[PDB]
Amino acid sequence: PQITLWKRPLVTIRIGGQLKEALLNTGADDTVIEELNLPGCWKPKLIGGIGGFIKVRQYDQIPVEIAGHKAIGTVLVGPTPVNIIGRNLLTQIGATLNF
Amino acid sequence: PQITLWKRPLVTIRIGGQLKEALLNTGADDTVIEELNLPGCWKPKLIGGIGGFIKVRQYDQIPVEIAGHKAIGTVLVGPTPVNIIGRNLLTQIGATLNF
Ligand SMILES: CCCC[C@H](CC(=O)[C@H](CCCC)NC(=O)[C@@H](NC(=O)[C@@H](NC(C)=O)[C@@H](C)O)[C@@H](C)CC)C(=O)N[C@@H](CCC(N)=O)C(=O)N[C@@H](CCCNC(=N)N)C(N)=O
Repeated sequence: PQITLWKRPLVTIRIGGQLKEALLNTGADDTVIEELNLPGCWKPKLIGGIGGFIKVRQYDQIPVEIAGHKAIGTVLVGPTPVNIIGRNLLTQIGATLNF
Repeated sequence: PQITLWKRPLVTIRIGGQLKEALLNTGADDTVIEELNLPGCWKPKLIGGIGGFIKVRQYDQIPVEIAGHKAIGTVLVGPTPVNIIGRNLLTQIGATLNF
């Protein structure tokens, strides 16, 4: 679809067998999801931005569907206000910025 | 232009008659630039990111040229790790996300 930027670009995703809303975020290298008990081997990571850093659990090769488009990759799990879909998954769905 | 997301969507902007590099950021409500000089009064504001909240200077109705495209809007100045063009100016240049 085409997603305008008048409001936050929130879409539905499916991850770990749960449906969630997430922000399509061209300013995020990685994908960060709210606290969720995903199965799998996870390892520690710190990620940063405005305000500093938070500790997250990194999971690899996690299947994620974004608005009906399948992706598979790394998801970081931690205490975020908004689920964030980053470029690692946005490229897999062929998302572009256009103007 | 159409911009893919294999690399960070960094572009050159012109602001207060000087050139800066910044990230086209659909995950940002607002436009935030590292410490730099702009004319006019500013208002103190707080904004939030992944790591917490920072204090910024809010400048209104600032002309900014983004990849050749003219916008006139609010620019926040403060200790962001990456200069970011957020939705307040992306909507002005008619940017959308597409997949
Ligand atoms: C969880 C909040 C949304 C997330 C985005 C993330 C973002 O824009 C930044 C942009 C680059 C760094 C400055 N990206 C990030 O912070 C991401 N960082 C990165 O991609 C990289 N790290 C760094 C240091 O660049 C890699 C190397 O890890 C991080 C999510 C890990 C993948 C962000 O910080 N948005 C802010 C930007 C500032 C702004 N004012 O626009 C925002 O919209 N803030 C709202 C928050 C509203 C919350 N309040 C509420 N809803 N009631 C606001 N107006 O303050």
